[PDB]
Amino acid sequence: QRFGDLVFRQLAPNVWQHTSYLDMPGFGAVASNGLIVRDGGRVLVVDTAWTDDQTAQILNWIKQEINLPVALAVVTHAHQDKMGGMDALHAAGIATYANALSNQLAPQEGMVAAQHSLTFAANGWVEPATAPNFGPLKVFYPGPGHTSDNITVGIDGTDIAFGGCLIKDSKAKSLGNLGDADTEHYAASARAFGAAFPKASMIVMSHSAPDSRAAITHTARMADKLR
Repeated sequence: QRFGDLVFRQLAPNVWQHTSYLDMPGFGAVASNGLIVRDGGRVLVVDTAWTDDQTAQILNWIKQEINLPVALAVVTHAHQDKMGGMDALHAAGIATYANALSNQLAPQEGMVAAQHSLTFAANGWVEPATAPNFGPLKVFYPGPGHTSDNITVGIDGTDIAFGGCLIKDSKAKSLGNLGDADTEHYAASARAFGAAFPKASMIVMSHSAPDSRAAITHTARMADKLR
């Protein structure tokens, strides 16, 4: 339609969460979150919706609500929830980025790859040459947890960090879908995320409402029971 079926919640003066819902037989209405970030006179987008239509809606909300050009998007992992609307971005002329491993996994997940691949220093930090002018966006790769390619981003100046599918809600009873999980490293990855963004007080979840640092702690402890 025109942004009418996605939820957009203000999370900081310059940050908003986009939530869209899957409509697929055999599935419930499943929420997926990404972020929208105003960085001065430009917007940056973390993730897409399930479909191009939902993703197009996000662009419209930006256009109506913010009215600043959309400079880039990053996708945090390869699956329908975050990568589904890739082509909506390219159709719009938006430069997209993903972990190299993600772009390579996109086809086997039935998704279109981002235009550009991110490579990471052994630090776990993205190579500034592969992610030019990301501004406040700070991109960390903790290693394999929930999936092999899961990346996470921090938002400078807000004390918000986005954990992807990595961090589950502090009320989570399980780690969920351990199909692409890495049994051995999942606890260390979770904790490395926490050290990576030591100041962030709000942890945006992939599916649920934003949480505190306790979710990080909860996750790691659940993953200790994997080994």
